[PDB]
Amino acid sequence: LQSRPEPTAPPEESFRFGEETTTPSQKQEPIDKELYPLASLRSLFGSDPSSQ
Repeated sequence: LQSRPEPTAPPEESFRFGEETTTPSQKQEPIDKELYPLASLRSLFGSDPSSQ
């Protein structure tokens, strides 16, 4: 896709930063509440009528 790159060179070291935000909880999966509407956030993303 013809997008725009903000960072330069494999910048996946910042992604090893949010994993330290007490995301994973002991037992069970509590990452389907606060990281689900997200996934959903890539769903509703397909409803933006280009009307400028």
